[PDB]
Parts: sequence; structure tokens; C-alpha cells
Amino acid sequence: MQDTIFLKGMRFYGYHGALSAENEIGQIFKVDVTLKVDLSEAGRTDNVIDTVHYGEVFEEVKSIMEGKAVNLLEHLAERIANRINSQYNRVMETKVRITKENPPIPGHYDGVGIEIVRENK
Amino acid sequence: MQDTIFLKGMRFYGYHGALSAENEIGQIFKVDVTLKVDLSEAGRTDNVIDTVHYGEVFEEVKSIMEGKAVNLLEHLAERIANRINSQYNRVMETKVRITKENPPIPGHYDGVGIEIVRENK
Amino acid sequence: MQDTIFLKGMRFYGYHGALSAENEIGQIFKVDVTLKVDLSEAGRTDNVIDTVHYGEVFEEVKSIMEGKAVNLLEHLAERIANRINSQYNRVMETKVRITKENPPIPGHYDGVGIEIVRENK
Amino acid sequence: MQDTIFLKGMRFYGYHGALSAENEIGQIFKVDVTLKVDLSEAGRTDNVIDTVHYGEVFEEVKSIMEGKAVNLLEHLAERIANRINSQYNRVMETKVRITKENPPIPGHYDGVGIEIVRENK
Amino acid sequence: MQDTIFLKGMRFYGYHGALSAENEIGQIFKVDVTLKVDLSEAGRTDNVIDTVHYGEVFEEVKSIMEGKAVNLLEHLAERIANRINSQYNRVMETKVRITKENPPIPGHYDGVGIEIVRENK
Amino acid sequence: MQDTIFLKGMRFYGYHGALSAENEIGQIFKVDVTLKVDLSEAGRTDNVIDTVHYGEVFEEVKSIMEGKAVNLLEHLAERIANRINSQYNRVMETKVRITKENPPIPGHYDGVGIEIVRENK
Amino acid sequence: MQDTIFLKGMRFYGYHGALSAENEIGQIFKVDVTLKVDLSEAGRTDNVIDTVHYGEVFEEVKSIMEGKAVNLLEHLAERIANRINSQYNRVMETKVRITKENPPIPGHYDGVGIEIVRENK
Amino acid sequence: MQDTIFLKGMRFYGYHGALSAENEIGQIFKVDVTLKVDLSEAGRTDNVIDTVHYGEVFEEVKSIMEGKAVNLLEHLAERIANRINSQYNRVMETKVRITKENPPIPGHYDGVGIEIVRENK
Ligand SMILES: Nc1nc(=O)c2c([nH]1)NCC([C@H](O)[C@H](O)CO)=N2
Ligand SMILES: Nc1nc(=O)c2c([nH]1)NCC([C@H](O)[C@H](O)CO)=N2
Ligand SMILES: Nc1nc(=O)c2c([nH]1)NCC([C@H](O)[C@H](O)CO)=N2
Ligand SMILES: Nc1nc(=O)c2c([nH]1)NCC([C@H](O)[C@H](O)CO)=N2
Ligand SMILES: Nc1nc(=O)c2c([nH]1)NCC([C@H](O)[C@H](O)CO)=N2
Ligand SMILES: Nc1nc(=O)c2c([nH]1)NCC([C@H](O)[C@H](O)CO)=N2
Ligand SMILES: Nc1nc(=O)c2c([nH]1)NCC([C@H](O)[C@H](O)CO)=N2
Ligand SMILES: Nc1nc(=O)c2c([nH]1)NCC([C@H](O)[C@H](O)CO)=N2
Repeated sequence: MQDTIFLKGMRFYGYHGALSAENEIGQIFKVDVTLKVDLSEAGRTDNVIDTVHYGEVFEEVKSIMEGKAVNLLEHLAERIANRINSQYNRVMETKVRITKENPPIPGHYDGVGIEIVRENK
Repeated sequence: MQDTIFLKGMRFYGYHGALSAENEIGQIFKVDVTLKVDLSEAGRTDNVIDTVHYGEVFEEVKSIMEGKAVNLLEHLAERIANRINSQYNRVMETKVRITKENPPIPGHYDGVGIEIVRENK
Repeated sequence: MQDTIFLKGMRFYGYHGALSAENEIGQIFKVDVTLKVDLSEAGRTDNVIDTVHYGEVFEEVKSIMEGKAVNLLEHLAERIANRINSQYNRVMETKVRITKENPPIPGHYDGVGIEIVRENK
Repeated sequence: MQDTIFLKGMRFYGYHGALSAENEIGQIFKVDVTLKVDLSEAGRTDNVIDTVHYGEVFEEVKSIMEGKAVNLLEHLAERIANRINSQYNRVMETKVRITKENPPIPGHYDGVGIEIVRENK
Repeated sequence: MQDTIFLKGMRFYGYHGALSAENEIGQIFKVDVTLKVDLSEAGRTDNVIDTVHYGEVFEEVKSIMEGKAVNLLEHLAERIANRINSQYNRVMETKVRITKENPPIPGHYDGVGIEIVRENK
Repeated sequence: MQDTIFLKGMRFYGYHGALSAENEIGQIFKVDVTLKVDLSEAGRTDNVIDTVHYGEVFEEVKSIMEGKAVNLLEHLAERIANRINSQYNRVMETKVRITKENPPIPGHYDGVGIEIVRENK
Repeated sequence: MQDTIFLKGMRFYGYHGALSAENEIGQIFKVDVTLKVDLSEAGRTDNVIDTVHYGEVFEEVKSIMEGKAVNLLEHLAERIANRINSQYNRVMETKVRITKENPPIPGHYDGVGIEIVRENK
Repeated sequence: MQDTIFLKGMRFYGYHGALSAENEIGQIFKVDVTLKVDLSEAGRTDNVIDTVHYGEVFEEVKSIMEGKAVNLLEHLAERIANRINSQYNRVMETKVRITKENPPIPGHYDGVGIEIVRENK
């Protein structure tokens, strides 16, 4: 099953990071969420109730990205994956990519980050 | 067989969407279509008749993207995949990606969408 | 005097617009603000108190872009220009550009908008 | 008076061009329209009737860009400028930029074009 | 073995295409070539003689893209893949992607094309 | 008179430069040419003979950018401006911008260059 | 005299800024430098000695952008303008633009900055 | 296990290359590093000590990209992969992509390069 629902380049201003200075000033966090979902019924029916509403997913990611500051991106992606898998049974697996395009790293790069994939149990 | 014929970033202004306001105002829908097709005969012959004409594919996608407004992107991709698989036997499988770069979602993101893959029966 | 302080591509999700559907769904408004300010004293001193703090300017634009929905972009730029000119005497003139990259216009374009320039009296 | 109303990167598929092959196949024409208009009343009032409606302007450009094929870009910009100046008295002057990002020129470039500025008489 | 040598976004102005008007006027063809090559010896030695010289590959693609006009992109990719596989034994498999970002198709899209993968026999 | 004919982002691979290593290896030179030309007659007539043919201009720039290697960008822009002003009487003034996006300068920048403006005598 | 020598998008990682957290972590500073210089002799002669060497200019900007941390961007641009005007008599006037694409401002924008123009006395 | 830690578009100015002129002048090398690392413990704990610190990885890549000039990109990627695998046991496999967007190749392309994948033994 290769069907997917996606949310690309979501951007939030948060204060996560292991450095005290990071939490103080904050930065923009870029988030890409890809959900494995069989979309054939919805495609057949055209009923919004037969699929996962992207809007609601964005609200979950948002609440975690703009909520309490944590240290790791790993911790933020793990809470999002877990939160999405938990509320949606139709989501067979959730992929979360977080990117810090501007971390406190002296250098020239497009960004640094992590990506996790979590199957829904 | 990893050969493919593709159409990237096709953009149409349509009125699909589950919200009444969406159907009223409309928006730009971005479409990426990838077709699995063995292209060796055409490569050998160089005869357009031994492959699938991208132009005709664009006309099919267009007619569905710029036709009657539906609710789901899932419904639009399912009609395109089905329409392409139906008229072309050389297409072993069709992948359709639809993206709403500007849905009625209060936030900063690059876009939201769905992607389906349908083998030709 | 060609010195300037600038804020480019500020983006806010608002509900302005003359169409009822626009106010309901909303959209992203892009804002560019350029302030005419003699920056030589600050350049000499290096004291933040001798110039206009970009951060405070962004907060003013924000409060107007994310506040009460109005009809025109002209009305929004006029309130921003007026608000910035009012609180800052060092700003000799304010330029405000607002862009609706995705208005309810059936077509392919990068965006539509207005730009105003207002001298501080 | 430095106030302006703008429409950027409008794109149309037309068949203009002095070469027979051009008219046959066609291409994408990119259009940027900038109108000189005093926007202070509209900014004060917030009434759409006190300014020029971008939407209507796009419809005029469109009708000329997607209508009868002509030879020159100069001819197309002259008809647009003239058409906009004619219907709108509030437009003190009209600037039209047309770009052929892909003309029949053997080479590597971003595009070629012309730009005209026409005051409203 | 996941090692690869690549050449991205190569662009040539050619006259291929099944339409007489296309051959007359011509267009820009974008080419991406990815070669499967075990790069461990070269990585160990650092001797250019233990790998495939990207420059020579570009010259082969070029000679085919800027040579005799053909009808299909399939024919052009098949000659490139075949030409590269033929001269290089270290290339276990060749992937060729050709893109016509501006074909004679009335519409708005980023491009159309084909991609082939050919193992070296 | 604010009318102009333009050619943007023309790119050529040349060997100019004051460093021996530069002339040996070469690089990509980006060229932007803007010509001051009254385009009203052409706009009225639609006759290609009443304006300057962009294509011919590109051929002149090309012949100078891809010809004998010189030291300065200043020398290359001066020959182009002079060459265009010389063959076209309708060109009241010529602006030439040359950019070396990748010169032998150890650093991170988008490019370096020069721009000259030459009135036609 | 409209001739200019330019250096665009120079990027340096520095620790300037009025906030203690800024100086601690640092950020990327983008710099655009435009010099007014009559380039006709150099264009005529083609001798590097008749113009200002972009490379040397980049070294001056660099030494100031990557040196001692200051509070204002105004202070950094004033030292660069002054430093360039001081060593080059051929530079009639210097324009310096500094941009903080990622300042400690909670929001979505492309960047904030200042621009100064300083004539050489 | 599909979890990954990444560093994209790292850019360094180095002097590697098999051509004497290349080593003399130098160029910008773009580097993308993707590390296979199980990120579940870190996601659970949120302790930086349970994952690989991107910053330290960037310092290793940097020291190799900005150190002694070598001939091949293959040699540079092999030293980075080996260096990262060596210091981090949590990294199950390392992928290194190096790109020379501007090599001494007469032509128009986005870049050329190599990519290697090395499992940690
Ligand atoms: N892998 C990884 N994930 C993080 O979230 C992270 C990290 N590595 N290293 C340092 C860090 C810091 O607390 C701030 O970037 C320091 O300025 N955060
Ligand atoms: N997954 C998914 N597909 C849709 O087409 C869709 C959707 N989810 N959620 C809401 C929606 C709406 O009808 C409009 O976006 C509401 O403004 N359309
Ligand atoms: N010039 C101008 N400014 C606006 O703000 C504006 C406008 N023209 N025309 C229509 C409009 C509408 O209320 C919505 O775009 C309609 O969907 N808003
Ligand atoms: N300046 C200018 N404007 C044009 O519209 C134009 C032109 N110059 N030169 C040739 C041309 C042609 O008819 C087609 O580009 C030929 O393929 N059209
Ligand atoms: N699949 C595919 N490959 C081609 O090379 C091709 C094609 N389909 N369809 C039409 C065509 C034409 O000869 C020109 O695009 C017509 O203007 N060329
Ligand atoms: N202003 C200016 N124009 C040039 O063409 C130029 C220059 N300045 N400085 C050095 C240079 C060199 O010969 C090569 O860039 C050295 O690698 N060429
Ligand atoms: N106009 C202006 N220039 C600055 O350099 C500047 C500024 N305004 N405001 C605050 C600031 C700070 O020290 C840091 O951005 C605070 O995080 N620096
Ligand atoms: N595959 C491959 N890797 C390289 O590093 C390389 C290469 N091929 N070919 C030529 C080269 C050269 O030494 C310079 O590019 C020559 O200017 N370097």
C-alpha cells in the first residue's frame, strides 16, 4: 500500500533545544509529516469521513511544536508520531521530519535534523 | 522495470473541497503524474506510437481537475488514475499526487495533499 | 538620505478581503516594510537606542495583520504606515507593501497587491 | 505619488510571435502589471469602490494575452496598457512587462522581453 | 551497492520532437544522469583512474543531446544509456532522465519527461 | 522614456579573468542586457521591423562572451555595450551587467560583478 | 555615472547583536555591497589596475563581519562603508546592506536588516 | 529501522580536484550527510546523550572538507564516512554526498558529484 497523506514544510517558532540560549531566543522549526493511509474508500466515496483530515493533523503538530520547550527534535517528533498514531486508526504508519535550518552551528548549511518512522500499533 | 513517463507540477484552478467557501472561491491544485511504462521499444524505434503521449495524459488530468467540483483530493486522484489506466494498456501502474499549497488552514506550510498509486488491471 | 531599515516577506494568516468567503476561510498575507531612517548616529555609537528596533516594528505590523478583518489591503497598509510613523519620529517615511499571493482570482500569477509610501508628518 | 497596485508573474499560454512555428506551437507568456494609483482614499475608507479592483485588471490582461495571436510583445503590452488606462481614470499611469522565458532562441538565458510605461491621458 | 556518480540538470538546446514545428524552433532539454559504480577503490586510492570521470560522461551526453534531431526523448535516453554502458565497464547500471520543461503543450506545468534505467551487460 | 527591451540571465562558459588558472579552467558568466528603446511605433504597428530583435542582440552578446578570453568583466561589458549601440540606432542607451557567480574567491556569496550603462552617441 | 561593482549575498557567521543570547550562539549575516566606480578606463584598457578588485573588497567585509562582535548592524555597515571608502579613491560612494534572515524575532519573515549609502569624501 | 539524522547542503571552500588549476583556485563543495541511527531512546528520554549530536558531525565533515587537498570526491566522502562511523557506534550506516556545482566542465548543469553509503562495522 503506497497511498499517503502529507503536510510539507510546516513551520513553527519554538524554543526547544539543549542550549539555554536556544530556549531563550528560539527559532523556526520546519516539519514534514507523511501518513500511510489507504485512500481507496475515500477516493471511491468522496466522503471526508473516510479519510484523515489534514487540518486536524496540522493542529496536533502545531500544539506540540508551539507548546512546552524540550531539548531534542527526537522528543518532538516522537510526541507527534505518537499523537497522530493514537487518534487515527486509519494511519498505518507515521513519518515525522523536523529540520532546524538555523541551529547554533557556526557554518554554512541548508539545515540539520532528524526523521523518524513509527508504525501504528 | 523502473522506466517512467512523468508530468510534474501541473497546476489547475478548481473549486473542489469539502467547505462551501472553498467551492465558491476556488484555488490552485498542483498535480504530479508518474506512469510506469516500459519504454524500450520506443527507445529502439523512436516511433511515438510505441509509447504514451504525455500531451494526451495532460488533457485527461486537465478535464478532471477543471471539471465538476468534488469534495476530496482522493476522489480527484482516483478518477485520474482510473482514467489513465483505462485508456492506456502500456501503463502498468499510475501514481497521482495532488497538492493544495493554499488550503483554508490557518498556518505556515508549503502545502498539504495526498498521493495514490494504482496498478492497471 | 538613502538609509533604510527593512522587514521583508513578513507573512500572516488573516481574514481580510471584500468577499464573505475570504473572511470565512482566510489566507496568507505577505508584508514588506521599508523605513527611511538616518542610521549614522547608530552606526557611530552602536547603541540600539539611536535607531528603530526592527522587532518592535514587526509587533506593530503583526497586531494589525492578525487583528480585525477589513476589506482592503489599502486599509491595512494605511493603518501600518500610520502606526509606525506615529510611534517613531526617527522614521522620516514609511513604505508598506502587501501581497495576496493567493486571492480568489481564477488564474496563474505569483500574486497581487498594493504598495503605499507615507511620509511622517 | 508613489502608491501602486500590482499583478506579478501572470502567466498565459498564447500563440503570438513573428515566426510561423511560434504561432503554431505557442508558449507561456509572463506578465507583470503595475498601476499608478493614489490609494489614500481607499486606505481611509476601506471601500473597494475607491480603488481599482485587481481582479478586473487580470481579466483585461487575460483577454488580450489569450486572444488573437499577434507578432510583437510590444503590440500586446500596448493593447493592455491602453485597455487599462481606458477603463480606469484612477490609474494615472500603466507599466506593462511581458517576458518570453522560452523563445525560439538557441541558448541559455532566463528570458527575454520588453517593458513599457504609458501615462493615462 | 548504493554508490553513485551523478550529473544533474544538464541542459542542452536541441531540436528533437515528433512535431515539425518543434524540430524547426527547438527547445531546452534537461538531463539527469546517475551511474551505479562501486567507488570504494577510488575512495581508498584517490586515483582518478579508479573511477568514472564525470567530465567524459558529460561529453557523451552532450554529443547525443546536441547532435541529430530525433522524435522521442525515449530514443535520446536509450542512446545515452547505451553509450555510457558501452564505454564504461565500471558502470553497473545507467539511469537517464530527460525533461522537456517547455513542450508544445497548452498549459501550466513544471515539465514533462521520461526516465529509463539500463543495467550494463 | 521608460520603455526597455531586455535579456536576463544569459549564461555563457568562458575563460576570461586576470588569473592564469581562470583562463585555463574557465567558468560560467551570467549576463543581463537592458536596452532603452522607444517601443511605441512597434506597439502601434506590430511590425518586427520597428523594434530591436532580441535574438540578434543575444547573438552579439554571445559572440563576445564565448570569443577571445580577456582579463576584465569591464572589458567584456564595454565591448557588448559598444557593439549593441553601434549596430542599433533605435537603442538610446545600453546597460550591461556581468556576474561571476563562482570566481576564485574563498568564501560564501551569491556572486560578484560589474554593471555599466552606456548611452548611444 | 551609473557604473557599479558589486558583491551579492556574502554570508558570514558572526556573533553581533544587542542580546546576550545572540552573541553567545551567533547567526548568519548576509551582506550586499555595491560600489560606485567609473569603469570606462578599465573597460578600455582591460587592466585590472584600473578598477577595484572585488576580491580585496570581500576580504575587508569579511574581516569586519567575522571579527569583534558589536551590537548593531548599523555599526557593522558603517565600518565596512568607511573601510572601503578609505582604501579606494576610485569608489565614489559605497552602499552596504546587511540582513539578519534569522533574528530572535518570533515570527515568519524572510529577514530584517538595514541599508546605508556613504559617499567617499 | 528508517530513522535518520541529517545535515543538508553543507558548503565548504576547498582545493581538492585532480587538475592543478583546481587546487590553485579552489571551489565550493556541497555536502549532504545522512546517518542511520535508532532515535527511539532519545525520543523517549529527550536526553542529548542518547543520540548523535549534529554539531559534532559537522565539525568532522568540516575538518576533512577544509583540510588537505585531495584529488577525488570519492576520497573525501570515504574519509568522512569512515571518520563518522569510527567515532559513533550508534550510527549503523553513513551516507555521504558530495557535489561540485561548478567543476571545470564547459557546460550548463546544476552540478556533478558522487554519493557513497557505508555501513558501520
Ligand atoms: N541530534 C540532535 N538533536 C537535537 O535536538 C540537538 C542536538 N542533536 N545537539 C544540540 C542541541 C542543542 O541543545 C542546541 O542546538 C545548542 O545550541 N539539540
Ligand atoms: N484528507 C483530506 N482531503 C481533502 O480533500 C480535504 C480534507 N482532508 N479536509 C478538509 C477539506 C475541506 O472540505 C476544505 O479544505 C475546507 O476548507 N478537504
Ligand atoms: N485593489 C484591491 N484591494 C483589495 O483589497 C481587494 C480588491 N482590490 N478586490 C477584491 C477584494 C475582495 O474583497 C476579495 O478578493 C474577493 O474574493 N479585495
Ligand atoms: N523585440 C522583439 N519582440 C518580439 O515580439 C519578437 C522579436 N523581438 N523577435 C522575433 C519574434 C519572433 O517572431 C519569434 O520569436 C521567432 O521564433 N518576436
Ligand atoms: N512520451 C513522449 N515522448 C516524446 O518524445 C514526445 C511525446 N511523448 N509526444 C509528442 C512529441 C512531439 O513530437 C512534440 O512534443 C509535439 O509538439 N514528443
Ligand atoms: N573588478 C574586477 N573585475 C575583474 O574582471 C577581475 C577582478 N576585479 N579581480 C580579479 C580578476 C582575476 O583575474 C581572477 O578572478 C583571479 O582568479 N578579475
Ligand atoms: N535596527 C536594529 N538593528 C540591530 O542591530 C538590532 C536591533 N535593531 N534590535 C535588536 C538587536 C538585538 O540586540 C538582538 O536582535 C536581540 O535578540 N539588534
Ligand atoms: N568521478 C570523479 N571524481 C572526481 O573527483 C574528479 C573527476 N571524476 N574527474 C576530474 C577531476 C579533476 O581533477 C578536476 O575536475 C579537473 O578540472 N576530479
